[PDB]
Amino acid sequence: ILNPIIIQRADPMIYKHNDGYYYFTASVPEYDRIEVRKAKTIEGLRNAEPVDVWRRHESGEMSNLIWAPEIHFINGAWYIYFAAAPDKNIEDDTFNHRMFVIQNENENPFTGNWVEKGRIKTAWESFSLDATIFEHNEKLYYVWAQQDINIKGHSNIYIAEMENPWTLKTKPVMLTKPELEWEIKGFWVNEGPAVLKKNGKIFITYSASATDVNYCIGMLTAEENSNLLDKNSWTKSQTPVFKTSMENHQYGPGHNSFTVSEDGKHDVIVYHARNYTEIKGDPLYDPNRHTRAQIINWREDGTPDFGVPEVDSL
Ligand SMILES: [Mg+2]
Ligand SMILES: [Mg+2]
Ligand SMILES: [Mg+2]
Ligand code: NA
Repeated sequence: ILNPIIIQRADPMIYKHNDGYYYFTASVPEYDRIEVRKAKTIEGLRNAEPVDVWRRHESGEMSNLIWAPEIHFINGAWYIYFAAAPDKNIEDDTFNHRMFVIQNENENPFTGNWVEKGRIKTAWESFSLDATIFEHNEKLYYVWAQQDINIKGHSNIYIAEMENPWTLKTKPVMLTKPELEWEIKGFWVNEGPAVLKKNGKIFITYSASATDVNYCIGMLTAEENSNLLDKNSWTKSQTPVFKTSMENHQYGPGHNSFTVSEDGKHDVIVYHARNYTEIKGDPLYDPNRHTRAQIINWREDGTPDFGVPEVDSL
């Protein structure tokens, strides 16, 4: 794969649909809308024309800092899960994002049939973002980042089971909080969860530390038939599974997703990183996190080896 695939797109999410095609969304640098594009191949996404399917509200809950959309197809309909804030105030050390979802029941997600389901409520109200979804044994799970005032830092990773694609039916179960030295650089953060199933296991990668050079990816692992809503089922990687490569000039890799290659043979990690280190301004407004993709290697023991972020090809 020739990297980067797409410049100036953060929190990249590629979904390979059953029409053959890959659909991509991401955080745009203006944080003001949800862009989607389609192509037959991963590298085809570079040149695919993006379409804004949804734009921030003028005021109120979905009006600011539109972050990290993911496009999913569940039970015959499209869902895009995203976060948004009512303003840019900082309260309890963080922005005040909540989580939303828009649904499109039409086969073609570019049609103008996106319905706001509203706010996906959890057991308490605080900074919440970066939701993703997975299915196991006909149950649907929601995995997301949220702050708890009684747990140190900006956000922890939670899982819950869902009643439907916009509604939880359990309390949040905390799986990781920021605490290891590589999770607490800049800010104490666990965010950007992504789920990969392979080898009788479920892997939840997540990103940690601030969104500069220190950003990196950790991982939780569970046996697929364990009790997924018990923290003790999940083993937390002691060191990052993916991090800055000083040698390759790729800095702060993170907020990954997972897809598969065109022939279906390989798993692919899709992530953002910068190719310079001295940002010299507020990182939130530096637009140069670029979207990148690499093949995942599998070890003898069934665990994934993500390697290192590869050098730019262009
Ligand atoms: Mg599917
Ligand atoms: Mg506080
Ligand atoms: Mg995500
Ligand atoms: Na906050």
